[PDB]
Amino acid sequence: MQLNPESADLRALAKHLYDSYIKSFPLTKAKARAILTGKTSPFVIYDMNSLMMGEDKIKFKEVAIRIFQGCQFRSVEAVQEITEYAKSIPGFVNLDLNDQVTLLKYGVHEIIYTMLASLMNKDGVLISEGQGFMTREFLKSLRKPFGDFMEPKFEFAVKFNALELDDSDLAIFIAVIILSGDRPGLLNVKPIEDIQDNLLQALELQLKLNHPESSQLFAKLLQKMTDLRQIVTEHVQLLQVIKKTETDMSLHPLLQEIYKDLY
Ligand SMILES: CN(CCOc1ccc(C[C@@H]2SC(=O)NC2=O)cc1)c1ccccn1
Repeated sequence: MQLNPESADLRALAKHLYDSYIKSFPLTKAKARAILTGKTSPFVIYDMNSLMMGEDKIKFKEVAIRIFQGCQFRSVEAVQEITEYAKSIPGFVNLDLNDQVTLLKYGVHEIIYTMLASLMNKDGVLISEGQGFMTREFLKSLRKPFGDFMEPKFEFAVKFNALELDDSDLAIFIAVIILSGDRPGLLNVKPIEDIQDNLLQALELQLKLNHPESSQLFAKLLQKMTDLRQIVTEHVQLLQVIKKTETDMSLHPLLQEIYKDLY
């Protein structure tokens, strides 16, 4: 490894993505872990009683449905943030507009679960920008099939968080996921692939500098890119079950359009 014009540009790219990341996302991993460890306080929701008291304290029908709808609305909101961030990725807006919409379409959920890991520990998940904390066991206490909803996410998060990536690692990682040339229905694959190769170089450089304690981190991360897709995959199958069983759930129409091409 050498300090040359190429690597200097890669460092500039990483710094740029990090700045955009900080501006695009309200709650960083750095601020999130501090809260999760008290170094800073959220209303903890751990049972039905604290759930009701909490809906009345934190500034945000049947309980399971309310919660599930809360996740949908948070999700739609996140799509907005992810989109704003994607536009700051060098080259992204110069792509054919349809490919931009396609990339985001097949990428937002992978990123959503990536970033949700930052807000999780083994006990639960931060909600409403850190105003609240909903416990893992409370989510499992929700009636079938909603009690199985979040558990794959927690399991992924616990493994992912062991990698101990920080926000400047995640800033590049999320860009790499977005610029996947293998999404269905892309018009111009090569320019997309060119940008990702560049992002992947920046990412490898970043991990080497930022994590001197591990030479396996880059390969472990590329492996996680696949776990993510499986989680989306597994999540849509569970969505069909919710449909072919319970008619009292109205799925947000924006998400509907995304899930159309995910079946
Ligand atoms: C558990 N939390 C935190 C958010 O946790 C999430 C879990 C899953 C998603 C994916 C959504 S849900 C769906 O089916 N399709 C999507 O895009 C998005 C967020 C909340 C948040 C608000 C109210 C109640 N609880």
